[PDB]
Amino acid sequence: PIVQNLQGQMVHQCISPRTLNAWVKVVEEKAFSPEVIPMFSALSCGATPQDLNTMLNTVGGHQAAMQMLKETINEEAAEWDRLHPVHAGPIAPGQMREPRGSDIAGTTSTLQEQIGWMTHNPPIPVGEIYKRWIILGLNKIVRMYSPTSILDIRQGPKEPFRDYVDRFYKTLRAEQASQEVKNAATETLLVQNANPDCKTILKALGPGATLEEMMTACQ
Amino acid sequence: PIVQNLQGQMVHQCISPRTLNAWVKVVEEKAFSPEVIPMFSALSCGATPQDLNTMLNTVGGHQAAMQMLKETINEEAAEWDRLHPVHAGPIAPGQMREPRGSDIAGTTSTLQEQIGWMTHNPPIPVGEIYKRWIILGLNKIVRMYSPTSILDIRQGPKEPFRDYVDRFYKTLRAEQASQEVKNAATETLLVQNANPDCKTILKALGPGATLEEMMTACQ
Amino acid sequence: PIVQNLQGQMVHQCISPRTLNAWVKVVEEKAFSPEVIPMFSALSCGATPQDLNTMLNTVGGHQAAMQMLKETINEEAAEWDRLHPVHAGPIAPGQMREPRGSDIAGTTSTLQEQIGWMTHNPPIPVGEIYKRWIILGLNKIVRMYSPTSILDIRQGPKEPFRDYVDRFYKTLRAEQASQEVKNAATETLLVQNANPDCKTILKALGPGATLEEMMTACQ
Amino acid sequence: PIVQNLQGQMVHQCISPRTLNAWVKVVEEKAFSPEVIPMFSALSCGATPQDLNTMLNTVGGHQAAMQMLKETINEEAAEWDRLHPVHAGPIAPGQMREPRGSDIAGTTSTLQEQIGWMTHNPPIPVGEIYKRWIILGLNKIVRMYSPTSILDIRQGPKEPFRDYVDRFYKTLRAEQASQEVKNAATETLLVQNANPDCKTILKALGPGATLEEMMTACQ
Amino acid sequence: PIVQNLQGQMVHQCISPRTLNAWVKVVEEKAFSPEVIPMFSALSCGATPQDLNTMLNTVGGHQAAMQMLKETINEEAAEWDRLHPVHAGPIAPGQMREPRGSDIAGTTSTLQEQIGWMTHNPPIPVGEIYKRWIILGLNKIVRMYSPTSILDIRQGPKEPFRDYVDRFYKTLRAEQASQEVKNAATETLLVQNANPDCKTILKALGPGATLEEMMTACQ
Amino acid sequence: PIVQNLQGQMVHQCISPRTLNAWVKVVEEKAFSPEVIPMFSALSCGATPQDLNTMLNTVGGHQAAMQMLKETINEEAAEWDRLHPVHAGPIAPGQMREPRGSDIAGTTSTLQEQIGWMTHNPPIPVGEIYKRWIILGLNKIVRMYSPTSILDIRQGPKEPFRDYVDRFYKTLRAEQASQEVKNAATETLLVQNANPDCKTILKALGPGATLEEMMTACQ
Ligand SMILES: Nc1cccc2c1[nH]c(=O)n2Cc1ccccc1
Ligand SMILES: Nc1cccc2c1[nH]c(=O)n2Cc1ccccc1
Ligand SMILES: Nc1cccc2c1[nH]c(=O)n2Cc1ccccc1
Ligand SMILES: Nc1cccc2c1[nH]c(=O)n2Cc1ccccc1
Ligand SMILES: Nc1cccc2c1[nH]c(=O)n2Cc1ccccc1
Ligand SMILES: Nc1cccc2c1[nH]c(=O)n2Cc1ccccc1
Repeated sequence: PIVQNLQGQMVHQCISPRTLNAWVKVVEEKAFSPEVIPMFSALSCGATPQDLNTMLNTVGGHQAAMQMLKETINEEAAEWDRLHPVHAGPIAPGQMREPRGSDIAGTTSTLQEQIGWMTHNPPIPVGEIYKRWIILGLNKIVRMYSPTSILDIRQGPKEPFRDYVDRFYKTLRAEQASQEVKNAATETLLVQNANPDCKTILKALGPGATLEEMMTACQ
Repeated sequence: PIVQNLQGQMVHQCISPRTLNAWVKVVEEKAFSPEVIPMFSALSCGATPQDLNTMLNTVGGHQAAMQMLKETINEEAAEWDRLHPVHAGPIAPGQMREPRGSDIAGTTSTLQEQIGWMTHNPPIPVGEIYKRWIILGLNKIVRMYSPTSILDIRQGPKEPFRDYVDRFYKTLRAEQASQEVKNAATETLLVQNANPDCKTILKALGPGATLEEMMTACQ
Repeated sequence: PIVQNLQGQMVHQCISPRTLNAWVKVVEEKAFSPEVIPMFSALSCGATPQDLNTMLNTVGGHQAAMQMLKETINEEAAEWDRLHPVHAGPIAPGQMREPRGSDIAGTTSTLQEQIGWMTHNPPIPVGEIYKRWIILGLNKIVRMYSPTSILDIRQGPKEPFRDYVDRFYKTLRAEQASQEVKNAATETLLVQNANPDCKTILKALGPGATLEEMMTACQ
Repeated sequence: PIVQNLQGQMVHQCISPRTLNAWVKVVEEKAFSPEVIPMFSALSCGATPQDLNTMLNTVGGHQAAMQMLKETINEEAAEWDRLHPVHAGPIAPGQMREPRGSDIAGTTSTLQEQIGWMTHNPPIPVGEIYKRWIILGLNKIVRMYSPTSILDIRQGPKEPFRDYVDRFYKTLRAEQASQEVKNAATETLLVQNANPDCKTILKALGPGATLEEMMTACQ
Repeated sequence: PIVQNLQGQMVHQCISPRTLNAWVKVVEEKAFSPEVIPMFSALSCGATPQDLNTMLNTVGGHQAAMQMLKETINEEAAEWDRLHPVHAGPIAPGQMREPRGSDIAGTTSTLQEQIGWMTHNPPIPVGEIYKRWIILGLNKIVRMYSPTSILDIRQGPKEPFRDYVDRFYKTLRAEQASQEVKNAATETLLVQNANPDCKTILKALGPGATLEEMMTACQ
Repeated sequence: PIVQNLQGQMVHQCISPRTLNAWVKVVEEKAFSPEVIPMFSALSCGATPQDLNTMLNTVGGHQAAMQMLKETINEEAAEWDRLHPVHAGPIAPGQMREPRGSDIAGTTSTLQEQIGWMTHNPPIPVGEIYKRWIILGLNKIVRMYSPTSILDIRQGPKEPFRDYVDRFYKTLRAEQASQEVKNAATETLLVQNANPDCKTILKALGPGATLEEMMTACQ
């Protein structure tokens, strides 16, 4: 990554063994469960595009996903290139060239170029722009590998309300609803899919009810 | 987080793999047992709002809880906004804008804004204000998920006094009594819920007795 | 904690995940065995009162003990207040206020106040004064939870002498005899509680004998 | 490795126990699965040729592979020597000599020479040139130890499409196709080797289809 | 411990959790096997007397040993006091007082005093003088707890020579022979205690033989 | 070890718990398998002679080996003394004395002397000279404890060629052939010891063949 040192300046640091192993192990344990995304974002704090490729490339399984991710990355890089074309031919000697999509993606740029962009004044945050593309791709994968529709999350006749709400919001998170819809489906789909006993209790609460109130009610 | 470096100044540091993993593992092991709160507070030492969201978002289970927590956060942010309204429209070029509730919560503010608030003179401690809101929410969850009323913690006929007192103060901690009540329930509910043999001993001690004295007595 | 940095000055550092976990795990494994006290003292090297509360609060079990400890802390704080009363009302603007017992205990003082006391010239070592109170409490707990009287540690007819001496000094340590008595009980209670065969050997050694000599003798 | 310190300059640092153990354990667990290569590249971030030999030499098994790797290294060193011959005899006192192939490979050069090359202005990046040779060799080994031809990766009659695509791109990665071919084999060999039910679905999609679309289709 | 920092001076550092745990675990695993001594010496690199007591005090078992060790420490402290008496009464204000035996042992000296001695010019290396006393005690314990006399280490009729030599030098190490005797017992007791077949081979080698030669011979 | 700090100079650092434990565990797991040597060399990066003795002394088993190693060390020290005799009697006050063999071996030299040699201008690299002697000894041990002659490594009738080559080069490595012979035994002993089916294939390849080619051929 690029870090600030102890005596004030932005420099390249080797990606740590601890980071490398954390990422590989989180993928092995959690696959594309939605919580792996914030974990990825945090393990790649300060990452250069090289570091991002490193983390992605160290994953051994899930090669269908990694291939979908390449595709998403390619589409963002092409849109980057549409937006910010680079003048071709020879660069002014010893000057910074402008990044193309593939440069931001780390496939046509050196570490040194990526460092120069990232620490320039003003900076071109290539590590952050690439990370956004990756996360975009990753979220598509989370969604795709979500094993259950929220329409099938329904409270069992003797399933504790809490356990049902846990299933419901876990599913919703993977299906990747807006926080409008997570804020919203509470007074609607959550009640509808409650079991008959709990449902009567919830209806009787009246609308406006917080989730806490609903969860107390069906305790 | 924001840390002081080795050569004197406040700077942003990447959240560590060790921290990330510690938090995730404490939740996996202890769920909402009350001791997870001080652990959270300590693992988020120096956290920016981003770091706080990071820790929260890396949790995979307990999505009912995380949704209740969002709700509590929203209520605090709205109260923040009631107290400290921000003038709308365009900000003075290159100046610090004032944080809204959603800014403190990290959903409408960048890392750089959060850093600027936190290291400004005078500072706006957004990481600490958000952390307080989170802990407020978390304590509600602890309480909610407390599996037993203190009224049902009663000493078994051959349950050692110590084990009963352990159950009692563990329950009380989750139900989240004041330290008045933890100081207090000792000369009252603790004795009442003791078994007949120990209860006679405790009554006979007379009032004023410390817990130590009571625990020696019913040894 | 408060540490010296690499370039010479006393500053606050976040309590580490390693420290937090070490303490929690030592309690889980060893409960109130007497060796947990020096471990606590060492894990809380440089601790502020906040850090001390942190470590204590992260403990999930043993809530009878933690409540006894609160009581002991309260008694020391009240004695502190007897000794060092603070003038009430409003403090001189921008000056250091004097710590009360509850300030030293971290319940009525901020982190910033604790830092100011601890790094002032001359310093008020609040972290060390609180730690002493805690250890005082902890030693009472060790003693209380000691499962066996030294009067019941007696050498078995075919128990190796070493194993008996191990039991004896382990018990004595928990019962918390002075080092006079640990130096002393060797030529007396240790011999008395030896088995008949070893006892004859020890008597015949004559008095003055070191423990080494006794342990060689009954090999 | 060679790292930048905290106060601005390039210096030699000891290879860490964590790094040493990570590499050895990745080989033990993953052998020559293709993801071990980016792991190697990242664990050897900043490596001198000595460090590279260290990592390679700490591997206990796979000595056929390590011997093939020596051979590949020898061929690159000889090509280096063809390109960049060094004038023989005695070097100018106290000056930097020019690296030969065996110098870059760490067998005829000291640590101090390697440091001097690597930190000279302008630098001779011997650690990076050797690393490239090693990776060249390693990729040959990955390919060689690939247990299955992509021609034999065919979807089972009730094998989920995702699992088949995972097998397919895992195999392709080891066989080490170009990213043209990974981009390409999608609209061709991937469909051909799909099972009859999924194949009809895919054909009917029409060409142009992304992998995501295909994977949704055969869900 | 006392360490040099990164910017040149000797300062107190907290004993690390890693160190604390390493020591406790080495004792748990290896008890008083002779290799625990160099491990202790190395884990206590730079230790103050406080740190030394810390490590010793964190040990939970082996209290017979720890009591023998106290005794040995007391005897060295008394000899220290015989050699280097301290003038009694009041010390020159703000000056360094002279250490007594109990000061070096950490029982009557503060951390600050120990730091002042250790970093004074010229220094009084109290941490090293105490460590020597401890190791003296520890070696007595190793010897005492050695379970087998070297006179009973004899090669089994089908015990490989190597395994016998391993037993022999392991025993000798615990019994704590001089390196004269370890250099020496090779051409004598090692041969004598060899089995008949190997013994003939060794005799026939003639004297002067290295251990390597003997071990090859009886392969 | 001796390390460069962060602010430019060579200073003594405590050997780390991580290093100490890594070395002990590598010996426990791998004994004298040949890969333990480069691991030792790397874990002792920057070591003083004291550190080298530390690592060696922390090993609990293998005392026959450690005794052979002492002997080898003694022979190198005596050859050192033959080469570089030191003038006896009293040293010039406050000057650096010249190292003897036993000084380099750490048995008659203090830490401070070893530091002075190692950081002098010009330096006497005692840590590196001793390390070379140790490795010399260690390689003799590797060879000695090699359980199988390369003459007995022969391909089984249905043993995959790769597995046989793995056995062959593993054995050769322990027997410690030159890299001439490792480069060489490929077109000769490796083919001879192949099984009849593979042998015909290899002969038919013709000479000049790389190992890769041979391994492909007998796939
Ligand atoms: N494993 C993985 C997943 C996604 C992108 C990746 C990788 N490995 C890489 O090097 N990249 C960058 C890259 C992007 C677009 C097309 C080709 C390669
Ligand atoms: N997992 C979690 C729990 C609580 C708050 C959270 C999260 N994740 C976030 O990003 N936030 C902030 C946020 C607060 C309020 C409403 C929407 C989101
Ligand atoms: N777990 C624990 C044990 C002992 C003291 C503690 C704690 N947690 C705290 O915050 N404190 C300080 C405190 C002291 C006195 C009375 C109330 C609280
Ligand atoms: N284990 C391993 C694999 C590949 C190259 C290696 C090693 N160990 C080394 O020292 N080298 C360098 C070297 C290259 C070429 C020929 C001889 C040795
Ligand atoms: N566990 C242990 C073993 C040896 C010495 C120790 C300890 N704990 C201590 O505090 N000391 C110092 C001390 C030396 C002499 C007599 C009394 C105590
Ligand atoms: N365990 C070990 C193996 C080899 C040499 C060692 C040790 N321990 C030491 O202190 N040394 C140095 C030494 C060399 C020569 C003769 C006597 C001792």
